[PDB]
Amino acid sequence: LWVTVYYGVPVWKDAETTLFCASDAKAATHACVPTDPNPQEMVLENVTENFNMWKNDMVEQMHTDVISLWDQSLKPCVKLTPLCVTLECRQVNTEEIKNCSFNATTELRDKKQKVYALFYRLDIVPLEEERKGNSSKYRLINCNTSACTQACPKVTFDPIPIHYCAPAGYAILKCNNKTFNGTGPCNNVSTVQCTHGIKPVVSTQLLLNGSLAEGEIIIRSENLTNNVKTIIVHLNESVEIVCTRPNNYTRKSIRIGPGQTFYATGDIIGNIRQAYCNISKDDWIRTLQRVGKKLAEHFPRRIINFTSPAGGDLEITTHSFNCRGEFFYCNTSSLFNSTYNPNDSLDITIPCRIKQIINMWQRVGQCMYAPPIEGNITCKSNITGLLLVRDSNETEIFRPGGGDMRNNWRSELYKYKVVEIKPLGIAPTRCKRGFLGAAGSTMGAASITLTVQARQLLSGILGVWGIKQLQTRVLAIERYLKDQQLLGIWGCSGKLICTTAVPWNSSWSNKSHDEIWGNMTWMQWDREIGNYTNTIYRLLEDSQNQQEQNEKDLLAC
Amino acid sequence: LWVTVYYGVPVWKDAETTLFCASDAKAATHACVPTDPNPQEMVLENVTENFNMWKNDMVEQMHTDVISLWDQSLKPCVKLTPLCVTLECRQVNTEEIKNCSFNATTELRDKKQKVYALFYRLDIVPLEEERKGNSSKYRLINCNTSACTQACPKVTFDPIPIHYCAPAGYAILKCNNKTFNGTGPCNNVSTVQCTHGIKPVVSTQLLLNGSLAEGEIIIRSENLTNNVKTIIVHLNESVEIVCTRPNNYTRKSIRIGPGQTFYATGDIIGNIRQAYCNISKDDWIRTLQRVGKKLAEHFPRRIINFTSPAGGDLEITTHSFNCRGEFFYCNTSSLFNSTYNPNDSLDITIPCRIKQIINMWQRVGQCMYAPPIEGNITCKSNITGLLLVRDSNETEIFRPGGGDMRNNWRSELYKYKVVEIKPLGIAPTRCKRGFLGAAGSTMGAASITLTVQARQLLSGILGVWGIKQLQTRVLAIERYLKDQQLLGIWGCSGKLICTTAVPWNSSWSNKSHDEIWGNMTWMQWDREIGNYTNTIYRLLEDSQNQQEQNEKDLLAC
Ligand SMILES: *[C@@H]1O[C@H](CO)[C@@H](O[C@@H]2O[C@H](CO)[C@@H](O[C@@H]3O[C@H](CO[C@H]4O[C@H](CO)[C@@H](O)[C@H](O)[C@@H]4O)[C@@H](O)[C@H](O[C@H]4O[C@H](CO)[C@@H](O)[C@H](O)[C@@H]4O)[C@@H]3O)[C@H](O)[C@H]2NC(C)=O)[C@H](O)[C@H]1NC(C)=O
Ligand SMILES: *[C@@H]1O[C@H](CO)[C@@H](O[C@@H]2O[C@H](CO)[C@@H](O[C@@H]3O[C@H](CO[C@H]4O[C@H](CO)[C@@H](O)[C@H](O)[C@@H]4O)[C@@H](O)[C@H](O[C@H]4O[C@H](CO)[C@@H](O)[C@H](O)[C@@H]4O)[C@@H]3O)[C@H](O)[C@H]2NC(C)=O)[C@H](O)[C@H]1NC(C)=O
Ligand SMILES: *[C@@H]1O[C@H](CO)[C@@H](O[C@@H]2O[C@H](CO)[C@@H](O[C@@H]3O[C@H](CO)[C@@H](O)[C@H](O)[C@@H]3O)[C@H](O)[C@H]2NC(C)=O)[C@H](O)[C@H]1NC(C)=O
Ligand SMILES: *[C@@H]1O[C@H](CO)[C@@H](O[C@@H]2O[C@H](CO)[C@@H](O[C@@H]3O[C@H](CO)[C@@H](O)[C@H](O)[C@@H]3O)[C@H](O)[C@H]2NC(C)=O)[C@H](O)[C@H]1NC(C)=O
Ligand SMILES: *[C@@H]1O[C@H](CO)[C@@H](O[C@@H]2O[C@H](CO)[C@@H](O)[C@H](O)[C@H]2NC(C)=O)[C@H](O)[C@H]1NC(C)=O
Ligand SMILES: *[C@@H]1O[C@H](CO)[C@@H](O[C@@H]2O[C@H](CO)[C@@H](O)[C@H](O)[C@H]2NC(C)=O)[C@H](O)[C@H]1NC(C)=O
Ligand SMILES: *[C@@H]1O[C@H](CO)[C@@H](O[C@@H]2O[C@H](CO)[C@@H](O)[C@H](O)[C@H]2NC(C)=O)[C@H](O)[C@H]1NC(C)=O
Ligand SMILES: *[C@@H]1O[C@H](CO)[C@@H](O[C@@H]2O[C@H](CO)[C@@H](O)[C@H](O)[C@H]2NC(C)=O)[C@H](O)[C@H]1NC(C)=O
Ligand SMILES: *[C@@H]1O[C@H](CO)[C@@H](O[C@@H]2O[C@H](CO)[C@@H](O)[C@H](O)[C@H]2NC(C)=O)[C@H](O)[C@H]1NC(C)=O
Ligand SMILES: *[C@@H]1O[C@H](CO)[C@@H](O[C@@H]2O[C@H](CO)[C@@H](O)[C@H](O)[C@H]2NC(C)=O)[C@H](O)[C@H]1NC(C)=O
Ligand SMILES: *[C@@H]1O[C@H](CO)[C@@H](O[C@@H]2O[C@H](CO)[C@@H](O)[C@H](O)[C@H]2NC(C)=O)[C@H](O)[C@H]1NC(C)=O
Ligand SMILES: *[C@@H]1O[C@H](CO)[C@@H](O[C@@H]2O[C@H](CO)[C@@H](O)[C@H](O)[C@H]2NC(C)=O)[C@H](O)[C@H]1NC(C)=O
Ligand SMILES: *[C@@H]1O[C@H](CO)[C@@H](O[C@@H]2O[C@H](CO)[C@@H](O)[C@H](O)[C@H]2NC(C)=O)[C@H](O)[C@H]1NC(C)=O
Ligand SMILES: *[C@@H]1O[C@H](CO)[C@@H](O[C@@H]2O[C@H](CO)[C@@H](O)[C@H](O)[C@H]2NC(C)=O)[C@H](O)[C@H]1NC(C)=O
Ligand SMILES: *[C@@H]1O[C@H](CO)[C@@H](O[C@@H]2O[C@H](CO)[C@@H](O)[C@H](O)[C@H]2NC(C)=O)[C@H](O)[C@H]1NC(C)=O
Ligand SMILES: *[C@@H]1O[C@H](CO)[C@@H](O)[C@H](O)[C@H]1NC(C)=O
Ligand SMILES: *[C@@H]1O[C@H](CO)[C@@H](O)[C@H](O)[C@H]1NC(C)=O
Ligand SMILES: *[C@@H]1O[C@H](CO)[C@@H](O)[C@H](O)[C@H]1NC(C)=O
Ligand SMILES: *[C@@H]1O[C@H](CO)[C@@H](O)[C@H](O)[C@H]1NC(C)=O
Ligand SMILES: *[C@@H]1O[C@H](CO)[C@@H](O)[C@H](O)[C@H]1NC(C)=O
Ligand SMILES: *[C@@H]1O[C@H](CO)[C@@H](O)[C@H](O)[C@H]1NC(C)=O
Ligand SMILES: *[C@@H]1O[C@H](CO)[C@@H](O)[C@H](O)[C@H]1NC(C)=O
Ligand SMILES: *[C@@H]1O[C@H](CO)[C@@H](O)[C@H](O)[C@H]1NC(C)=O
Ligand SMILES: *[C@@H]1O[C@H](CO)[C@@H](O)[C@H](O)[C@H]1NC(C)=O
Repeated sequence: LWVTVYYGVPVWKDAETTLFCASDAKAATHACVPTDPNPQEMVLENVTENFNMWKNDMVEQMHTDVISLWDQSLKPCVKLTPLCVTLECRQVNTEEIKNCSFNATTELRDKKQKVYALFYRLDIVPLEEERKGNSSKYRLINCNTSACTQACPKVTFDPIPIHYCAPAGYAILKCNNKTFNGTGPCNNVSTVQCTHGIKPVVSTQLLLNGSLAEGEIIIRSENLTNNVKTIIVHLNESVEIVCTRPNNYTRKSIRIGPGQTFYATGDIIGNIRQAYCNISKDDWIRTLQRVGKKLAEHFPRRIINFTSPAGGDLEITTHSFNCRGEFFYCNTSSLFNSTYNPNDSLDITIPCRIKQIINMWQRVGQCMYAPPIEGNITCKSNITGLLLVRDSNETEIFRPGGGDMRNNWRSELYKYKVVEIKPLGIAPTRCKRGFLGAAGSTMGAASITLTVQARQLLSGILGVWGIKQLQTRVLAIERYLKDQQLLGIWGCSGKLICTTAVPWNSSWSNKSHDEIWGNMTWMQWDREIGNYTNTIYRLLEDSQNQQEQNEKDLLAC
Repeated sequence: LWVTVYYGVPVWKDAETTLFCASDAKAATHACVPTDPNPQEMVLENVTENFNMWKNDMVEQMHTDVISLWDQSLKPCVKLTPLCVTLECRQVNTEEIKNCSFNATTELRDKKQKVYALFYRLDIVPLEEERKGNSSKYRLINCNTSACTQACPKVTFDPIPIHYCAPAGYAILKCNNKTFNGTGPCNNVSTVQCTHGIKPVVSTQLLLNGSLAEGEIIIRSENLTNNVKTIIVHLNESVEIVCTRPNNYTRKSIRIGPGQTFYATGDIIGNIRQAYCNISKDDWIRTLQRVGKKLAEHFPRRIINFTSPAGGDLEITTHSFNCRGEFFYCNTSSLFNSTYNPNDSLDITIPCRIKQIINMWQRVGQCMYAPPIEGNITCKSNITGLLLVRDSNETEIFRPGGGDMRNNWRSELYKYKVVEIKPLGIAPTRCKRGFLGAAGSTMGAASITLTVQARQLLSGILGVWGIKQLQTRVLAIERYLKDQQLLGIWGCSGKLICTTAVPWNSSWSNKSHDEIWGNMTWMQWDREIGNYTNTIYRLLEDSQNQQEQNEKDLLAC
């Protein structure tokens, strides 16, 4: 037999690459392309692939892009250096809100003004002074760390969905195997150009506004026997939650410099009220009993205890939640107060704390200040999942947890993998001299299909964001040219099928013509002879396509 | 008949693209290429094209580039934050100049010094104090808005001409139709690689140092019956204007911080004099009577009144003018003080105001401070055009106007349009299987010419400015490769003329062989069969160049 060169071979390799950031065509948006994701999903019949949501670079890539766009939005905003002064505070007489006085900087640098603003106790750090009941002195939290930046008017906290799209030459494989646990084989896969839109919703403990499971509740973890891993629970039903801050604050504007202002909380309209969340009781209870049972399947002969918060540090103990730019730290200890034993009105009130100083993304010194928001601050959302951490007592104790934002994205991106298409390949023949739809079928069947299908590959012919696009285009060109070049030197113009003068080595494969062509798919073949790739290429370029020209044409002198 | 593929077809599409910024080869200059514009203008005989100066992206592109380079020049300069202090001012006893005292910051931050500087009243804002005749207190204008930046020594105010040059694959079409009014057809066009140099001269009301009209005075507007549009008047003769500031100021240098100084006005040498402009009276009068008549042609049976300034706000009421970095706001109400009635020494003195705080480009907060300039501040220039705004009384009342800098560039760029060359095309033949100079002629004539001319297309084979160049090169490569690729798959190597096996459809065109080849130009043809482009390409790539290989070569097994 003889080596035949094929172009358009439906095989791929796992590969990492920068994906395009696509936005909403109807539209932190200037960086992304507002196009149609065109989710022309194709199912690959009879194809099984290995997915691993814990090693998915799309998650890491998203983490970086979410942070980067978020940071750009604060770039032109005011650094509140003038507020890192002694604050004289008194109790508001209109127990978490204090009335503080400052000597602020005026438009003129040689003048100061005495101004006041209201603050939440959580954002204020006492100096070496005690509560006297009338007055005491304070520092703003983080004045010993960073010049915290005020969010600008029109900074958007709208979790506008992001779509990731493959560069030409790459494809995104989606796992449709309902109940797939995030690792191992998926026996139902399909390919897309783009992912569904993912809303970069930021939270801890309770995952909000995501995609619900198609089947039953699925519990996923990198390692279920590792008590240091986060367990992601995907609900198949949403639970209604609505949060509100019913205390009518007024926004004041204080000049703190030559062309800049600070937005201060003040003039509380009459009543003092605690912020809270409204959670349906029957749905919460049903949800945990159902989660309990699924956990029991993973942890049999154990009592399940969804009974404890983290321990007391607000940053990790409460539910980090955003509402229209407002920041809530809600106490969920009343939700996670139950057990499960497999063989044994009507709402829930969650009190919430409000804080204006935000250590976003767990970074230190990258501080944002949230200005007060006037009006009806109420947000209604869907709990779609849980982040649980498993803790001797023949009991599996669980606590809600989080803070690693990657888990909020693994929870959506677990369905996707990125691979690189590798159109060249070889196989023996007896003759001497929608792209991946032909996958899961034998090489023979594909070779017929590819006489047409191979041409679908021809469809592939802001600061750092400008660079990401340039690298993407340059790489696409580079790979294209390398393949064109190899085909050129091998004498394979008319590349879909190219017979050559290189003989087949039984040492590469000793399978018969029909054993190979009718009992293997192209990927199986690629693996079986994969380490002879360089050998074959040398035989084709250094010998046969040189000898076949020199011994025929130079003789024509 | 049969479809024949042609390469080098002289057709084009209107297209937007980033143009190269070219500079003066003899030379805000580091960003542009100091090359030879090589204005090898070619006239296209018998070609009519549609131009629209009001929709010209070159104007918008220039606006951005002028601003961007101007801003880079101030990037390393000192922000005068130390001067936003209370100013104690007294009348200068050497009525617009005040003597002001400051407590300036010394090299050491713990010391202040009492210093003084002179200021123009226009740059000073009173505090809550009255004139007493001896002293009062002030703020510098814009200390409530922005930390105005001092122009550095060696910031250049030299309106160095810019040339725009087309990327390979693009051409710039120039309209040579004298009296063309900016819209509609131009019956005399030519192509260039580069535009003439355009000096980015900034002014309002009177356009200075531009290109004079070849013929008579031309009046252009997006809409002459719209009283909200600016009317651009292009003179065919220049009017001499010279402006001067004869008051001998001395430059003082005040340290205002650790490594930075402020340049202060002071020590007036003896005399106080008002700045002014010198305008020839006979030329001004002749110019307006001539403009009046041309306006009467557009607005017949009306009295024309060139009689009024904007109304009193210095920023829009006066003539914004620059002289060696100095900023003048001259009162032109004495120029625009006349009428016209179609059937009915020796100079003009224009008093001028001088201002050091500049809100360049109508932006707010992007403030520049102009340091005092010592010596003979006199500039002689050419008025080359007017920006007029038309205001019931059977009179057309005109006022000088401006502030939208784009109009200062539309006035030069009205002659140019950018188009993209599209070298591939098809036409029927009877056979089955300087680039645009051949334009305006029939396809037949061009097809002979193109056997040579098509090869001229082969000649096409700093921060953001680095990106503009990279995008330009990458795109040129991308387009090149796409065309090479299509020709490859269609079997059209030797691309200038390529017969194919695809039959001609009478449904695309039912014109005869000679009706098509001898009575149409290539652009006319491209329009007539333009929507069949994808149809033809599919027939060529999916069918004929696949079938023609498989049915001939695979049989050779
Ligand atoms: C899970 O998903 C839900 C649903 O999207 C989120 O809840 C929504 O959150 C958005 C904010 O991100 C809320 O939008 C705000 O609504 C205010 C009320 O709108 C009134 O007027 C509209 C007019 O058509 C009516 O339809 C509506 O019923 C009300 O009558 C607006 O005033 C807000 O405007 C602000 O932003 C715009 C943006 O351009 C500015 O121009 C405005 O000046 C102003 O700043 C804003 O539109 C939305 O109402 C919420 N819906 C619900 C049901 O709560 C959840 O928050 C999300 N979960 C999480 C955790 O985010
Ligand atoms: C319309 O077009 C006219 C013509 O170009 C412009 O008027 C000219 O504007 C430029 C400034 O942009 C003026 O240039 C300045 O001239 C000063 C006088 O030069 C003397 O020495 C030269 C030596 O050969 C003699 O030729 C000349 O007659 C004088 O004897 C210079 O001192 C200035 O130098 C400054 O810039 C250089 C740049 O490197 C620095 O090195 C110097 O230290 C210094 O900073 C400068 O050269 C020019 O004189 C003007 N000509 C006239 C006739 O006015 C108009 O301004 C323009 N219209 C508008 C609106 O801009
Ligand atoms: C989400 O996942 C949960 C968990 O699998 C699904 O719960 C299942 O709900 C059905 C009823 O709709 C339960 O069937 C009935 O349960 C009662 C309980 O006493 C029993 O008496 C009946 O004979 C019958 O079994 C089913 O058991 C229950 N599964 C579990 C494990 O509890 C839920 O339906 C899913 N929701 C969606 C939208 O798919
Ligand atoms: C710039 O455009 C103006 C406007 O078209 C041109 O003005 C024209 O100038 C010529 C003289 O050079 C005028 O011709 C003579 O005018 C006198 C006026 O009383 C008349 O008596 C003569 O019989 C003769 O017509 C011509 O009329 C005038 N046009 C208009 C509309 O007034 C000017 O010449 C142009 N300049 C250049 C450099 O081309
Ligand atoms: C926060 O404190 C300020 C002052 O520390 C309170 O404002 C004053 O209220 C008194 C009441 O008669 C007025 O007479 C003063 O003119 C107010 N202004 C100032 C600057 O003293 C303010 O009401 C307190 N805020 C709340 C919400 O209680
Ligand atoms: C996800 O499901 C896979 C498949 O059942 C689990 O992996 C198997 O774990 C058993 C445990 O002894 C092994 O014997 C199998 O060989 C494993 N198969 C594969 C393909 O890995 C995997 O552990 C599950 N993951 C989670 C988080 O539950
Ligand atoms: C394998 O995955 C494919 C894709 O999700 C499933 O196909 C869907 O089946 C539902 C059933 O009614 C259809 O409504 C969808 O339109 C189908 N999607 C597509 C893209 O065709 C398929 O059923 C899955 N097979 C199994 C066994 O789960
Ligand atoms: C989950 O991880 C834990 C450790 O992080 C694995 O259990 C331990 O693995 C080490 C590896 O050498 C052994 O020495 C320990 O004895 C193991 N612990 C126990 C209790 O046996 C655990 O096997 C991992 N689980 C899965 C499903 O991979
Ligand atoms: C959810 O919100 C509703 C109102 O929006 C709260 O309803 C109030 O509950 C108190 C409790 O005694 C009643 O006295 C009020 O009359 C109720 N309001 C109305 C309009 O009837 C409800 O309590 C909230 N739930 C939670 C969990 O806090
Ligand atoms: C601007 O004011 C300064 C002072 O306010 C004047 O300078 C002073 O002139 C008197 C005249 O005898 C001197 O004795 C002082 O030594 C000068 N310097 C200072 C710092 O007081 C200055 O002349 C005024 N400028 C103009 C142009 O009149
Ligand atoms: C620069 O600082 C000096 C500080 O001594 C200012 O002068 C004092 O201003 C206060 C204002 O009430 C007066 O009571 C003092 O009598 C002044 N002292 C002297 C010696 O004059 C001075 O005015 C500041 N400069 C400016 C321009 O404000
Ligand atoms: C520029 O000249 C063109 C050509 O004469 C003017 O456009 C014509 O306006 C008349 C007005 O009724 C129309 O009937 C013609 O059909 C128009 N022709 C074209 C080609 O547009 C155009 O209005 C003039 N523009 C200005 C600013 O005067
Ligand atoms: C059409 O435009 C061309 C280009 O401007 C004109 O050609 C110019 O004619 C003058 C007349 O003496 C020559 O001096 C120039 O050298 C010619 N330029 C070029 C590039 O050849 C042509 O005359 C115009 N035709 C009309 C009717 O206006
Ligand atoms: C210039 O623009 C004006 C409006 O900006 C045009 O005149 C008006 O066009 C609207 C369009 O529906 C009509 O409803 C008005 O009745 C028109 N006004 C008058 C007085 O008729 C005007 O036609 C435009 N001129 C040109 C030359 O395009
Ligand atoms: C243009 O500049 C010249 C000088 O450069 C000015 O001429 C002076 O005009 C006044 C007016 O009475 C005469 O007294 C002077 O004698 C003139 N100077 C000379 C040297 O003779 C002329 O006025 C300026 N024109 C304008 C419009 O201001
Ligand atoms: C459930 O079965 C397990 C089996 O080991 C047993 O230990 C546990 O006590 C049982 N629970 C009940 C409620 O019977
Ligand atoms: C705050 O009080 C004002 C008083 O008139 C009222 O109009 C406004 O609706 C209140 N806002 C909220 C959020 O209750
Ligand atoms: C806020 O919106 C909810 C939505 O129904 C409404 O019931 C509540 O009264 C609103 N509060 C204010 C202050 O308008
Ligand atoms: C197969 O590989 C062996 C390795 O030494 C080589 O000697 C032999 O000639 C090869 N045969 C073919 C068909 O290339
Ligand atoms: C390529 O090398 C790997 C190394 O483990 C081996 O497992 C695989 O079978 C080799 N393939 C071929 C074609 O020799
Ligand atoms: C010029 O002709 C117009 C025509 O309507 C007329 O109204 C106007 O009064 C005339 N002007 C003179 C000076 O005769
Ligand atoms: C300013 O006065 C000095 C005094 O000698 C003189 O030399 C200089 O030329 C004058 N400058 C101007 C612009 O008049
Ligand atoms: C012309 O187009 C029609 C459209 O249906 C098609 O049926 C016919 O075969 C075409 N003819 C040629 C020459 O391609
Ligand atoms: C292409 O579509 C446009 C749509 O208006 C039509 O006017 C034009 O004639 C069409 N050209 C062809 C070749 O059908």
